[PDB]
Amino acid sequence: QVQFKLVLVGDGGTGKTTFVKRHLTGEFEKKYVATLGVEVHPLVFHTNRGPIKFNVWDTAGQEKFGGLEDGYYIQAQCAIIMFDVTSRVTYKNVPNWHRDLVRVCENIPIVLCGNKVDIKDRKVKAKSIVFHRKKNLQYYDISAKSNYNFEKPFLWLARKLIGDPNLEFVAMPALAPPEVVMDPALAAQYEHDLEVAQTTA
Ligand SMILES: Nc1nc2c(ncn2[C@@H]2O[C@H](COP(=O)(O)OP(=O)(O)O)[C@@H](O)[C@H]2O)c(=O)[nH]1
Ligand SMILES: [Mg+2]
Repeated sequence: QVQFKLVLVGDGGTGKTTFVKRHLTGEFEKKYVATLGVEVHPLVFHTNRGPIKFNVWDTAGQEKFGGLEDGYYIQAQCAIIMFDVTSRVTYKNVPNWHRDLVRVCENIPIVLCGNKVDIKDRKVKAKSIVFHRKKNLQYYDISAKSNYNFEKPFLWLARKLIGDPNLEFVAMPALAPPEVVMDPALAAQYEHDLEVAQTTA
């Protein structure tokens, strides 16, 4: 099978568990591995070139108590580092998560996601999101509770791993129905503001 270990990391409380859980089959088929303090969710996605399975590793909360063991990171073939757009500290801690990860796994494709963009009161705006630039990471705004941009990180990663820049998803996996509305106007403003921030580089 055409699988990839994906490591999902970032501060406690940023929405990691909530985000992996959108993918309903992935949630139903998860596998808990107590030796490592993890739930591995098999998130299958279907591309114009067939299926790709991301085995997403979700913590059991130990990130609140400290850093993650070598256990968690080894063999990762990709990753998502998450922060909370309503907390500057969580963004401020991004560099530390990236450093812990690349320590074990040097040349991985990584996406950075700013979560909870459904919240009107946004603290970490596009202009302040610079970490990913010099590190060659993709960035996406995300709202786990509304599925907003759910696919984006996975689609960019599938492209890097398969080596097809044109890959697309032919159908979406069944997702948990949006629990909160993502205001369409905020989405439009934010996507552009990222594009405006990128041209100051
Ligand atoms: N509105 C909103 N709240 C969110 C979102 N993602 C997470 N939260 C809230 O953030 C808290 C932490 O979420 P959790 O998924 O357990 O995160 P984790 O500790 O990083 O794995 C809970 O109150 C979530 O419901 C999001 O997309 N929108
Ligand atoms: Mg969690």
